[PDB]
Amino acid sequence: TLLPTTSHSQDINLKKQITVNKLHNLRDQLSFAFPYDSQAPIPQRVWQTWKVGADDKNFPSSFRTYQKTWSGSYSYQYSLISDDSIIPFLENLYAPVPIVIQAFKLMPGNILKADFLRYLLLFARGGIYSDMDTMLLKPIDSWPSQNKSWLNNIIDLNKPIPYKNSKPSLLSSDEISHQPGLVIGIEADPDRDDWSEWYARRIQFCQWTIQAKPGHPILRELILNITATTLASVQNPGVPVSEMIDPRFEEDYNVNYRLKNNKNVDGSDIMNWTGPGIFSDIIFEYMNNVLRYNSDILLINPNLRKFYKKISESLQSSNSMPWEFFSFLKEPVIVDDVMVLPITSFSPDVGQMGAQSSDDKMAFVKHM
Ligand SMILES: *[C@@H]1O[C@H](CO)[C@@H](O[C@@H]2O[C@H](CO)[C@@H](O[C@@H]3O[C@H](CO)[C@@H](O)[C@H](O[C@H]4O[C@H](CO)[C@@H](O)[C@H](O)[C@@H]4O[C@H]4O[C@H](CO)[C@@H](O)[C@H](O)[C@@H]4O)[C@@H]3O)[C@H](O)[C@H]2NC(C)=O)[C@H](O)[C@H]1NC(C)=O
Ligand SMILES: *[C@@H]1O[C@H](CO)[C@@H](O[C@@H]2O[C@H](CO)[C@@H](O[C@@H]3O[C@H](CO)[C@@H](O)[C@H](O[C@H]4O[C@H](CO)[C@@H](O)[C@H](O)[C@@H]4O)[C@@H]3O)[C@H](O)[C@H]2NC(C)=O)[C@H](O)[C@H]1NC(C)=O
Repeated sequence: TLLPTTSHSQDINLKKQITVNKLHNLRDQLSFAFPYDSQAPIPQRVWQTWKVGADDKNFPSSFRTYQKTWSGSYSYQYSLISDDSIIPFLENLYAPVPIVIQAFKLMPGNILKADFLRYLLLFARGGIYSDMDTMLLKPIDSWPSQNKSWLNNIIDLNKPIPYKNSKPSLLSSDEISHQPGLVIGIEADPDRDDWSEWYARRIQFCQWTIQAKPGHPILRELILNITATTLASVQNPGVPVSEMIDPRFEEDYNVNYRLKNNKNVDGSDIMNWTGPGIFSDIIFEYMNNVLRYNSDILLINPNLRKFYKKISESLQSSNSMPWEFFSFLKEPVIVDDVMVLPITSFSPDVGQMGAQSSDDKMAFVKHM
């Protein structure tokens, strides 16, 4: 295999399908084995994982209440993958792309794996992944990613926002009636007062709850980046990693620039490896990449606001997605096929950055 980077793909159209007549690059291999279907709906399926099943005697008692909100009947299929099942399930799932599972198995320690697992599960099967310390507040068929009524309200009240490379005859709001392919919630507002490293990025999305269609290119790019970083950062890669990476950008693979074993991996390593900072980097890289190469990218922001002129200028003059587009979000926004939810949606009751209570109509999941 060759292991491309995600941070120097400005020369590649990330939405573009690569076809073959009658392979080697891990980006193309993931696309081939897990194709993206923007026309199909999000699967009505919930994924959770823990060391043990829910009826296990060691299942933590403080989680048993939370897990019932997800596992019910929901007019939605629920799957809890116990630790004994994770490896054979990923082996069955990523059989077409075995280097992905090799890397997962080589990850030192339990937190890197549990972080990485959510992206693997969603990319291969879609649905919702939510951590065990989360509570579902409103049924998922009532979410704005799912409820045809809500999606129609977004379509009927908001016109596409143009950008430098856009062609208006291609931009229509009703494309989103096929549902977003990725649904994420703000964790930290980019305009907040706190600039400690409590959160790892300026624009930060909750990693504890994510919804997606299988094959979404952002999940592809996350898996690429984490796969290549793992192999170049562990003591037993099983492959001659130095011969398989981009020769122009060697410092972008080994995690210490940002070998690791079970004893030397710290919290800021996890942060730079599988955590919410790499998630947000990949997401913004993707947003800016698709505007560069496509004339039909749908941009909907019902909150347009104080940053309007800068937003308009970033889009229409610089062809770039400004961080201000995601500031003071009170209603969902659309970037291509990514729906970004307000802080209240997956982070209610934090009494900060405008988060409302889990009683708000925008509150969908409470993080415990
Ligand atoms: C997709 O979205 C659409 C649009 O939002 C959804 O359709 C609407 O669904 C709402 C549900 O919130 C519905 O409003 C209810 O209609 C009921 C039947 O007509 C009413 O009986 C009900 O009244 C109660 O709730 C109100 C809250 O606004 C209270 O003000 C009112 O006093 C009533 O409260 C009593 O009952 C509740 C429990 O029901 C209790 O907590 C109270 O204490 C009190 O006893 C609502 O008004 C709309 O009618 C729907 N709109 C349309 C056009 O159909 C749709 O359901 C979503 N789809 C999915 C799958 O979720
Ligand atoms: C996997 O994803 C990670 C996360 O995105 C990715 O690491 C990132 O790589 C890029 C590109 O190498 C880094 O981007 C910046 O590039 C400029 C240009 O030289 C630097 O100046 C930046 O750092 C300094 O300057 C900034 C001010 O201008 C400061 O904010 C900064 O702290 C430095 O002083 C920076 O290098 C980006 O920093 C990293 N991100 C992280 C978290 O390290 C990685 O390349 C991907 N790997 C693969 C294999 O795809």
